[PDB]
Amino acid sequence: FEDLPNFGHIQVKVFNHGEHIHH
Repeated sequence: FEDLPNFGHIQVKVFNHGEHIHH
């Protein structure tokens, strides 16, 4: 990424953390 905010990282990573449900 370029420069995302604090919660901007979190709202994408939640998806990567899942990859089952919460895909």
